[PDB]
Amino acid sequence: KITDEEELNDYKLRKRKTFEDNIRKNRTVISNWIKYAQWEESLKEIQRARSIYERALDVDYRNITLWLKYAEMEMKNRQVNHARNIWDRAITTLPRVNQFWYKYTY
RNA sequence: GUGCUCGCUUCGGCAGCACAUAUACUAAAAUUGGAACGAUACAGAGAAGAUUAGCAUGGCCCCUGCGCAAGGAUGACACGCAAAUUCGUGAAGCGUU
Ligand SMILES: [Mg+2]
Ligand SMILES: [Mg+2]
Ligand SMILES: [Mg+2]
Repeated sequence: KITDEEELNDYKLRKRKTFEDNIRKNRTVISNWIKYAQWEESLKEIQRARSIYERALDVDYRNITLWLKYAEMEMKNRQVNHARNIWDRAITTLPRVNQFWYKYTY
């Protein structure tokens, strides 16, 4: 059982160290990136997760589910205009992926 | 500072002219931090039973070496409840238009 925010920040230190180490190990396949972004969005610290998805798109910008998770995080957390920018950049850089167009017109 | 002035004009002073023209990470310091093995306890060396040669691979890990040699335990680390987009059948019971 966790007390006040010192032990909470220690738990966050251990988890972020584990995820950043997994990123340093692999630097490829996005399951580490997505899991670390989901863990950061689950604690309502979504600016960390915005940075995570931007780093992961710097790694691999042609991976369409990464775009889908980043835009559905920004739709889910009521940040409409962020997600709107994300879908516009998505349909600009990947114009043949119909997933982005269907979800953005939806 | 020195020299020259048919300078006052004595050997005292003054005037003029000429040459000579910008050192220093400015400390004999005050400070400010990160650091020496190595001792203290703990700690024990990969490969699916055991005993073991190793060669790699990757990078916000270094050490020895002049080394693009070779060593450092195969130098160490890497060991992960390894889940990424997107579902449908058939009957059976219950309530409903
Ligand atoms: Mg070697
Ligand atoms: Mg050996
Ligand atoms: Mg090696």
